[PDB]
Amino acid sequence: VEVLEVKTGVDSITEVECFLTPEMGDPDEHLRGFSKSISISDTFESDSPNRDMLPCYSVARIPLPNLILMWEAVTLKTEVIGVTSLMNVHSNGQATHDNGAGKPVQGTSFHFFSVGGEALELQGVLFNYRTKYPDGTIFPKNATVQSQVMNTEHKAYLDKNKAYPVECWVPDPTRNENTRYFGTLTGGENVMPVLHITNTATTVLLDEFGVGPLCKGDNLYLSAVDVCGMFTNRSGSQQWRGLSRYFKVQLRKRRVK
Amino acid sequence: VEVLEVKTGVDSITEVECFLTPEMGDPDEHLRGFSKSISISDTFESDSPNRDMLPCYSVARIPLPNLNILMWEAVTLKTEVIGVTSLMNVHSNGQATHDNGAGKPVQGTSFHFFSVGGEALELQGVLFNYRTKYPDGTIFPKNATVQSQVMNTEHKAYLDKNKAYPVECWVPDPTRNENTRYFGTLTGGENVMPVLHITNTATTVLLDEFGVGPLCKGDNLYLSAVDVCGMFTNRSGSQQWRGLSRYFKVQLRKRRVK
Amino acid sequence: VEVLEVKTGVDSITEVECFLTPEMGDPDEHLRGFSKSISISDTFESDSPNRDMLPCYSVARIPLPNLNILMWEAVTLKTEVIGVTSLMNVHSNGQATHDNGAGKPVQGTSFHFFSVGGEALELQGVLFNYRTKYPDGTIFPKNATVQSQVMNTEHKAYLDKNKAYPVECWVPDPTRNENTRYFGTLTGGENVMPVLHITNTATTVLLDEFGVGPLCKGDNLYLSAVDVCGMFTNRSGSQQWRGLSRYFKVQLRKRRVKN
Amino acid sequence: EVLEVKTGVDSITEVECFLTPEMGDPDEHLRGFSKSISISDTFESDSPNRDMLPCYSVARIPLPNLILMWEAVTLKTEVIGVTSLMNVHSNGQATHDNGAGKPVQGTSFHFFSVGGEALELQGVLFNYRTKYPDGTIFPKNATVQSQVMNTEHKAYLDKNKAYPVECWVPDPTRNENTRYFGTLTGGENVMPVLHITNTATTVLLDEFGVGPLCKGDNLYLSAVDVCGMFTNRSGSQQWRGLSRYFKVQLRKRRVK
Amino acid sequence: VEVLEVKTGVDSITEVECFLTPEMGDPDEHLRGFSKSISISDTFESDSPNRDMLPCYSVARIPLPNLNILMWEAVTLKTEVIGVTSLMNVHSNGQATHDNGAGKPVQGTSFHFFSVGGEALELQGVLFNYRTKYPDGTIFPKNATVQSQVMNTEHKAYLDKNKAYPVECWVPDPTRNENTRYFGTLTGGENVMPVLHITNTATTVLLDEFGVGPLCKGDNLYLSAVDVCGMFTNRSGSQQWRGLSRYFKVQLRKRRVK
Repeated sequence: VEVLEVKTGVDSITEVECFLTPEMGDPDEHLRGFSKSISISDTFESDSPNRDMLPCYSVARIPLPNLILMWEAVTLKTEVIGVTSLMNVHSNGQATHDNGAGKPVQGTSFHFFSVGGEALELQGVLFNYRTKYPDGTIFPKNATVQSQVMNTEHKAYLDKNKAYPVECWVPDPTRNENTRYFGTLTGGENVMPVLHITNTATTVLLDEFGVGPLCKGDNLYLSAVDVCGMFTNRSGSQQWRGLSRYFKVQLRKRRVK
Repeated sequence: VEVLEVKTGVDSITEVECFLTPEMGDPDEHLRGFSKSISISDTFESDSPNRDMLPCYSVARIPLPNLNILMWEAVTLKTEVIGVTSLMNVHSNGQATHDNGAGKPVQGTSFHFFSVGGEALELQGVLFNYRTKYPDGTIFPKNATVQSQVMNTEHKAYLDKNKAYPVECWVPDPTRNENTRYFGTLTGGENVMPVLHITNTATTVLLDEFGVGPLCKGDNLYLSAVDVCGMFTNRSGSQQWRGLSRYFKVQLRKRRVK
Repeated sequence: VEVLEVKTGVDSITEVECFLTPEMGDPDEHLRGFSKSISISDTFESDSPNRDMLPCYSVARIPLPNLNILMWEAVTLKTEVIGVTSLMNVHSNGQATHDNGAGKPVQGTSFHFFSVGGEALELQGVLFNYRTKYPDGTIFPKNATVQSQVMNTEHKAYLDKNKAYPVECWVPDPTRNENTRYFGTLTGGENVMPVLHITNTATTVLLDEFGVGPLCKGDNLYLSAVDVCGMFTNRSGSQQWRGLSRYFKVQLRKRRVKN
Repeated sequence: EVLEVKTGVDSITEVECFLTPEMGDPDEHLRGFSKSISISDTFESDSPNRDMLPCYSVARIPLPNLILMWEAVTLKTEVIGVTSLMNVHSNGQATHDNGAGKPVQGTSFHFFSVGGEALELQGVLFNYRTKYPDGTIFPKNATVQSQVMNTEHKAYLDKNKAYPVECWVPDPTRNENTRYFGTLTGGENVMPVLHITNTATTVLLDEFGVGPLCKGDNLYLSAVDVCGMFTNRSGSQQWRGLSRYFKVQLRKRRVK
Repeated sequence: VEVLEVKTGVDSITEVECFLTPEMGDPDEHLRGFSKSISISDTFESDSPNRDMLPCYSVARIPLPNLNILMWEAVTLKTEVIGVTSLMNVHSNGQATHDNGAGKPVQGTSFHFFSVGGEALELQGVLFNYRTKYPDGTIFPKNATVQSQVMNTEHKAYLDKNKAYPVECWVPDPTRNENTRYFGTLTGGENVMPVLHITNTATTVLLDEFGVGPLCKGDNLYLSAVDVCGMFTNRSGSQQWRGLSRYFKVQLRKRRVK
């Protein structure tokens, strides 16, 4: 595809606005947004997490006005939704010390988002190649010990919700030319969430040549992970807590050959 | 709808200067700026916080000089937290850091937030625990379901009353608020250390990318804030939220609209 | 006051250079730059700190060359905390980090603050606990009510005397101070770690958005500071505030004004 | 003498690859991990096993055969598999009773370099009496001065799984034809902060607009990404490393 | 000194490149780069540190090609700490973090400092404790009084000797050093985690706001550094300072002066 001129006029722009809910495991009917309590295996060889203990990537495919012209994603506004809910320290939490308030959600986090004109492309990497991933997840197949550092057989598309576990997959930096992605892993038991919200911040999606993601088939792909940390209940057991993510994307019509 | 030119001349500008006090719960007549001590439910199902244990959003609606079409447009903001040094009182019924130590300072989870708009801040409800029973005298997300733990679009509100909207169940609705500029930071964790900056040399510009600030409908300016600074730990170890007031200085100019 | 042109030439400019020593409480003749050990009250109603336990704002009023209308305009500031490496003394009566370890260094809650103005820094009172009884020899919010814990507009003052205005009672009043530029950071918590930078290559510009700095009424420059670096913990576990001096260098120029 | 840049569609090329970490690989299942760390009784008796010592990674990448030289102009790079560190259910020591496993945390070193020849190294030893093991390349004739600076300890990063991270740093007195960047974050309580994006580029050009020039049409990439330590249920700790992605843009440059 | 034009031509520039080794106390023949283990006095009065427990400032006087009038002018600096990876040795008689764990790395209070000037760094004495009794072989503030704990202007000195001036009682004098550029950071706390960046792509410009860098008196360039990285804790729990060398590359040009 050669990239030619942007179309102008009143009908040459459009806006997509939506939210992506987190997929943390949802271990029962009251615990949407949470994972199952985490259990620890006795040995590397016996690691076999249940499905409801594994946070997964979220993805949405948004149809665009039907249009060679293609919609070009130019700017993004994005925000984690419900940051203040993490101030509930009065609900079945373990106390920080005798007579203290409950521990807030804290510890290891992953905040990630992407915007593309096609599915986010994934590369599989495993903490422990002998981990037995559960049915209903899509995970790196034919794992070897090299899968612990880099096995290039582990290629996938983020093309399904509640399916691709966060811990097995990262964006593939060798692909994804038609996607812009951003993530931060902050690891450690003592990690303290720092969540900013504002309606004044914009990310520009144009590459160095001034071209944004081009939406194949008139579809925009949004992807997210917002694992905010772990919630600790009274017994000390811990579970992941996630939050929804807002996306506002501006697009314009671009001609290509 | 259609924004035209800015008016010039000495009479074309005005300023609003004020402070918003915090509403942390005020459990008795000596404890303004504090919540009630925090307790913990045995289960999610039994979570029923007291009114005086829940910090709320602060709001002020400020009448501007009558114009009539012209509208006041908010252009700049200076803001700061008032009384940061009071958190150096570590000798007033605090729990000692260790044997013979000084009192622990206010610390832990904090939320700092302010907004400026030409109409009420628009809110979206999100709950940590949908079975939380919110108390009488608060305005909270109604008909809560388990989906309210992540996103339930039913939960819409306006920040149009003080001591009413609990912080923990409401956030600025990013799908609305076209005519408002908002800024917030949640810093979460038991070991969070307050970092509070003060200066009179910093200004935030409120213009959007087309150079247009909030436009004040009916000649009203809306200021909103939350400054939960952390928790104060008393000698027994029980903890209560501590908040501080926020100063606002807004410059506005007349703008013609159709 | 209408502000007009800047004067130029050899002696259109002058420089002020000095240090402000900290006023931490100075509980005996060997403890300059420290407070008294902190003790904790049993209740809010019984909080009555002794004077030597309360750090105070430092201030100097520096007379400038008589001009008369012209006024001296404060244009740039260089500033630096003096003696930062003194805090590496971990061998002097401190409490060991663990068995056989070095002494704990000064750490924990800090307030670093400085201001330059053409008149006294203007203060607003805010109290952690309105029932606190402040001691004789200090200037503190009077007629305190429960509203003083958040905002009571009665508590207005000028930083016009040393060893007098306790840091915990007073902040710069953001509703005033048009003729002062102030800057401050409170970093609170037991686990706060001091981060102190020094360099002679950094300059802060004092001009406002119109290109006008502080204008020195009666030819006086007002410098104010607090540098509570944290707390020193001695062998017994008791803790006391430790502060350091602050260097100021201000360039000023002559400015013509009307009225 | 460096002269003009060549233009035309044949004048640019691109190198893209991953460097795997070399953490020690103590058994056939533990690629990316070191052996459990044990501690010597004295400085004099410090003698770590090979599989306990992370090493620098390096790849020499051949370029299209070309006086013209390939000039390295820009770099995109990130750590690959950052999310794998969210596995807190695999034989980890629990944070507290009934809690999740501790994540990888503690001392980290993240390092990358791009050059037109092998990275040049200077040796510095924590403890000069450390006996380094067979199969590593380490500062020879160590003296007590080697603990601060002994200029005899010079080497080229010209072999994988060989140069231990703790012995060697880039020689700042050399490396005129390499650009290097590294951060050591030290302490038991260090928490990994790992950013990924395909939108960030590092420019490799010096202050005269000249990037690394590839001698013999070879590009040298080097890395260390020791992310911290994993603690298993017994409390013993091993280094965990991750791979690093490199994409380098290059252009043809004439030289005399 | 009125400063005139810069010379040009091939011969008008020169470069100084070297390493300054740290002076941490070197308590025995095997422990170069370390201090003696730290012990604590029972009173301020009895504070008597041994010489080998006291890190000192490092300095090098580098003679430059003889010029005469012309002076060498220091224009740019590359600098970095050498050996940052040695701090990953957590297997050498360190105290375990916990049962069966690795040894604690170097951590805690640090001071990183460097300066370039055309004459000795000028120093001001400040004392944590004015009654500290500094040892023979060190150069320390004389006639200390209680005012020395905050500012006593009698305590002036030149950094004109190696392993002599202890770090803890001297800082750069901000009322002087017109002809030097200095940069330092103290990061204090038992829980300080060292963050050490290395790169050969960073340059510090030494020119002042008038475009004039340090002018080298008698054709001598003065380099100074302190890099106390933290403390090493051995198995017994005793702790000692650990330092590293610093690289300096300075570009200088000939400048005419009257």
